[PDB]
Amino acid sequence: KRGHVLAVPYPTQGHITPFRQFCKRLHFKGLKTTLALTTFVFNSINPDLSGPISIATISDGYDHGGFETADSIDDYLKDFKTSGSKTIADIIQKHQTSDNPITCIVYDAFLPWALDVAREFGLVATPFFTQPCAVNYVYYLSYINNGSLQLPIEELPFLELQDLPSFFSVSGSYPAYFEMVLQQFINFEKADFVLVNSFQELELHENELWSKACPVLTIGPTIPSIYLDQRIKSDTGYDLNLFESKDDSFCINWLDTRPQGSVVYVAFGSMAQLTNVQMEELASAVSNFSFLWVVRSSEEEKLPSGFLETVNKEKSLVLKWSPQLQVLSNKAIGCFLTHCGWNSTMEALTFGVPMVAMPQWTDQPMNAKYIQDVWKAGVRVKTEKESGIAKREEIEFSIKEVMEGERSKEMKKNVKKWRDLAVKSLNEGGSTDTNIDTFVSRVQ
Ligand SMILES: O=c1ccn([C@@H]2O[C@H](COP(=O)(O)OP(=O)(O)O)[C@@H](O)[C@H]2O)c(=O)[nH]1
Ligand SMILES: *[C@@H]1O[C@H](CO)[C@@H](O)[C@H](O[C@@H]2O[C@H](CO)[C@@H](O)[C@H](O)[C@H]2O)[C@H]1O
Ligand SMILES: *[C@@H]1O[C@H](CO)[C@@H](O)[C@H](O)[C@H]1O
Ligand SMILES: O=C(O)c1ccccc1Br
Repeated sequence: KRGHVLAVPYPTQGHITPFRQFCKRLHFKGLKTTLALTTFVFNSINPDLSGPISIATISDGYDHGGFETADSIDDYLKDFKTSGSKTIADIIQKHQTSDNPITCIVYDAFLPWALDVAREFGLVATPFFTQPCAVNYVYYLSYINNGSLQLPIEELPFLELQDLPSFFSVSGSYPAYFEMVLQQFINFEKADFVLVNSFQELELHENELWSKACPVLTIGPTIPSIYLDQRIKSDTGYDLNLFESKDDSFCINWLDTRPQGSVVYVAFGSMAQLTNVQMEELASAVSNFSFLWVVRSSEEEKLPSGFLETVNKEKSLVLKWSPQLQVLSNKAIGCFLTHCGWNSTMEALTFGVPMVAMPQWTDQPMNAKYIQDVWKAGVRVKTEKESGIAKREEIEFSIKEVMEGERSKEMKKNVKKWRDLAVKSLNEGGSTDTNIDTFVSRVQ
């Protein structure tokens, strides 16, 4: 009972959730964990604090308003390193006299500066990569090559420019984020271990490649235990949400009244914004189906005028936020029109829901390439090269490819092989269970 992990996610939903899920696994294995949330995120959730995972607050330098009150991404990341370094140190110091002092920092790989704090205090230090091995390996090759990528990549020759992370195909876009994803590797060799939110059997070749450069430990998927291995019965869902849902049994009750495989689920995660023009092509394409579409509140204005009040309440539903795990497990879902965020992707793969891939930016084009041509679990929507927009007829065609065709019948069979592979990996003797055991042993 000696070890104590302080877990520091990048402060977005897609990073907080896999960190929190990993903490529930460590707790089941007997390791105490404290999750570090920024003050702004803490004061927006109002989390429940009678749980097996404690919460500490740190500062990114923007406690009042959060990221949206920062001038720029570069200012934000630099203030986060300043304020985060000082406030992580503060948490460590505050726990020193305690029964269980902090012994280990599991920090988001996006934040390599946390390793320096961990090393100043003599702690175990491990970066946690929330993106899959293939993406991280590609970023690692570019970091080694001063930020450039010569296609083709000898070890992954099937990758084309349009399959790379958007930083490589959209020149100069988001330079602060591009620098951040490359600098994940500035010191990762010096960590005790390198953790990855994936499972070995999903990316055998890429995991093998990346491990030659640095031993990594796959400890995923971070899907709650009740849906896969079921060894942790208290792990029944995602219980740290930055977005409010209208308590929606209403959403799952509505899907219960629908025929099997008949509903098109559409969602673009927590962050990605589509333009007016892209929302128009989408709204038109999906209106040819029974659909369940999450449109985030801030995105509603970009819908075509009067769209929300001409959804026929019998076949279709538009939500502000969904219980996506429960949706993706419901039998009424025929396919998942997704932006290919890695959590939505792994959730789709493991629930056996075939995908329509509409990637937007950072690593999503990679996940989209793997969904279609490696895991063969869906089709990527075609976007016009000059305009960059996926037009309504191309979106409707891709959904039909996944719902009905001969392609369709194949991608169903292929996507259900992955649930069992993950269950095996999380069960005793599996790849992920052993790797988590190795990490727990080192921490205590
Ligand atoms: O309406 C929604 C949309 C997304 N999610 C969850 O939010 C996470 C989104 O993470 P992902 O890596 O897919 O995308 P990001 O939001 O980081 O771009 C996932 O755990 C989804 O299940 C949800 O619960 N309800
Ligand atoms: C990364 O930069 C982009 C802007 O290019 C931001 O959208 C993102 O900020 C996140 O926004 C989310 C709201 O949709 C918040 O949940 C999250 O806390 C915040 O970090 C930047 O991180
Ligand atoms: C950065 O750019 C993408 C568009 O390519 C958008 O989806 C994100 O919302 C934005 O932060
Ligand atoms: O890679 C991601 O998904 C990501 C998430 C949040 C903020 C920045 C990025 Br670049």
